[PDB]
Amino acid sequence: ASRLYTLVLVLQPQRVLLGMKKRGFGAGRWNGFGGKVQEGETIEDGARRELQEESGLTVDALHKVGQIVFEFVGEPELMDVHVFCTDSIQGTPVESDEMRPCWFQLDQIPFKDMWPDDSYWFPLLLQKKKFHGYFKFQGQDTILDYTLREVDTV
Ligand SMILES: CCNC(=O)c1cc2c(-c3cccc(Cl)c3)ccnc2[nH]1
Repeated sequence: ASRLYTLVLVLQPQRVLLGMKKRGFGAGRWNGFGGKVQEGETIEDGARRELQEESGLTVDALHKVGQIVFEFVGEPELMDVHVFCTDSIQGTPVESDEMRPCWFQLDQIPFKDMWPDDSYWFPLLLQKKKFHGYFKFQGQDTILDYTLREVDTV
């Protein structure tokens, strides 16, 4: 039993756009743009919607780069996160109710203020490798189990 989510990373040649999450789950960490896929939209549609809702930005194209499954101990629903990349943004990022956007240099990624699983998979994305990951968390700080591999098809 799993719930569909999207995550979009805006990755340009020498920088990445992250947003400080201002409220809800994982508030106080720098995240990519995403959320729950709704009834009546495709996964990709949901990714675009979340990006626009959270940052103002629209894009030409999204590229599938990964899938991560998250289990949180004591929560019934697994999270099935479809991860996308883009380097064809249209607009300037702006702050929303949910996210405060900021550009980071690729050697200045704020890992200490990110989800701890990010240290494992985010480098694969920077290296342009497609991946499947699974992370079992106890609360929001502790990884109990994980798997991570590269794949040919996301
Ligand atoms: C490189 C930036 N990484 C992330 O943006 C990132 C997000 C998450 C989430 C998460 C929680 C709620 C909704 C969604 Cl879509 C994801 C859970 C664990 N690790 C994460 N990492």
